[PDB]
Amino acid sequence: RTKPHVNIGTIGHVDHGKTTLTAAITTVLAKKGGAEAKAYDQIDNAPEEKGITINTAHVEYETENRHYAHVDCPGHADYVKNMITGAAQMDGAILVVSAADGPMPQTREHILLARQVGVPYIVVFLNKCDMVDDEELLELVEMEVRELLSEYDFPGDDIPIIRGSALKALEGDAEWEDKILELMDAVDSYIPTPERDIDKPFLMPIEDVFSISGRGTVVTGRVERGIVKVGEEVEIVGIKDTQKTTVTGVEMVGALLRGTKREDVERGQVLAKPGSITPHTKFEAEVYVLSKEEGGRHTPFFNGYRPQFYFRTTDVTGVIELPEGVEMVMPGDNVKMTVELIAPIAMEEGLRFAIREGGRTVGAGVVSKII
Ligand SMILES: Nc1nc2c(ncn2[C@@H]2O[C@H](COP(=O)(O)OP(=O)(O)O)[C@@H](O)[C@H]2O)c(=O)[nH]1
Ligand SMILES: [Mg+2]
Repeated sequence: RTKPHVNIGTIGHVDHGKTTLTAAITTVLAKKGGAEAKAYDQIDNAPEEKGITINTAHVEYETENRHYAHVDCPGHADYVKNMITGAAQMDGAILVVSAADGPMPQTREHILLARQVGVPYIVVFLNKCDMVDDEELLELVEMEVRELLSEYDFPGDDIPIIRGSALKALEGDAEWEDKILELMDAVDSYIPTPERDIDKPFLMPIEDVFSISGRGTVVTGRVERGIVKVGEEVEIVGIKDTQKTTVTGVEMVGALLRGTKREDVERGQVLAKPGSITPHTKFEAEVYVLSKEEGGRHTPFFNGYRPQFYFRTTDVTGVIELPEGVEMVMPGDNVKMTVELIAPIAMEEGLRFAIREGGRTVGAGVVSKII
């Protein structure tokens, strides 16, 4: 009964048909009993998720094979923040491109950002083909998309591209609805089933550290991923030198560490399966800077800026370095930056983090490269 799960969403330039396509998928699959149909205005007027406000619409649907959690956002800003903060992280993305307009810079930005934040697969719905009649023009637009995808390491020659009309399929023209079913067919067969968080190496951020007579040292947290059992040896990674310990028991999630004293463990470091995650100070990251109206910051970022980077449980100060030719980053903009932290942190590609000054959040980011 329960089907494999896949997180997806519609990326692309504004007004190329992201929200219409989302409505068309649910409306068409409702005819196969695979979804509850959602209207265009439900998805367009998206709810708010959150220390950063993001407008994200959530629809659900099923093919006969899989269950999809689908994410759609109103504006470009929401897509930058959703893909960075990982509010609803995706194992694949449906790239919507207008056949009349062709690829635009937000198409470029969403592909670059999708590659940098860890979106592993891409399917292309070439939309609004009811407005175009020249087939040579469609062939060229498709070539531009494939080359644009290859420019950012996606397999442009292998990625499925379906020409369709989200609107005409929404209004119920059966021949256009078939291109929706071919999109989902392409999604079922091209986007692989994600690995389970519990198949991955074990990882638990440390929040508190107690010492109760009769239980030694207790460490509390939330298992990010993986699984830990009784008597397993785990490493403590981040901030200090890495050290080993055995898990006496899990009490619920308080982990009793067999032979670690209380001052040898602190908030900020993580429990991990030995040799699975390592400490680092230097990394590159895709960062979004909060705009003025978001309570972020009314002055720009700059090279040498030294804010705190909140990784999982604690703040860690670090110095900022912006791309070549960039000196200031305005509020509301995003950028890729190099960061050198004061102290090492258990770090991996895809780790989210907030950027704060004192108490306030001025940015958000994803680790995209380790150094
Ligand atoms: N003719 C045509 N119009 C479309 C199609 N898809 C979307 N539109 C129109 O494009 C406009 C904006 O589309 P929208 O779904 O808001 O794109 P989004 O901003 O990327 O989510 C709307 O007024 C739609 O009616 C299509 O396949 N064909
Ligand atoms: Mg829309």
